[PDB]
Amino acid sequence: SMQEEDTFRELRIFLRNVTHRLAIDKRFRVFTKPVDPDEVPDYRTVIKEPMDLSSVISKIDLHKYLTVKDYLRDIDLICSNALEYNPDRDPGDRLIRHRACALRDTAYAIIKEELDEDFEQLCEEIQESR
Ligand SMILES: COCCN1C(=O)N[C@@](CCO)(Cc2ccc(F)cc2)C1=O
Repeated sequence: SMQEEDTFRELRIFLRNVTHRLAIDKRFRVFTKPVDPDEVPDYRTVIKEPMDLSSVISKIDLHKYLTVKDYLRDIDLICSNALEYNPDRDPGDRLIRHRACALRDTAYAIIKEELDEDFEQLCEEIQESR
């Protein structure tokens, strides 16, 4: 229905706002663009499913996310890709892992504080019905 399409547009507007707040945070600058194959050719071979905040904005605009649960899976992937590719005892690696964990924790805390559980439940029920 038109009503359900309005509900999904509402969800996309909220997801664009959360993603913009993460992308302007100086800590998360490394997560704002895909890894440049020139600089890191080792990456696309170690990392099977690359994800960054620019690509998240792309997935929202293409209607790939119908639930907050769907969105958070891609946040979790940004974080899990950084921890798996930078596991070394080495300050540079420790710094990116701390920032990746802070990105994940921030996104979960915004959604916990701001979004009503009944709105997510609604978005899920429309998804399941299709
Ligand atoms: C927006 O769509 C979901 C409906 N909704 C919520 O889930 N929490 C609030 C308030 C509780 O009523 C607040 C809020 C407003 C705008 C948002 F983008 C996000 C959250 C709300 O208005």
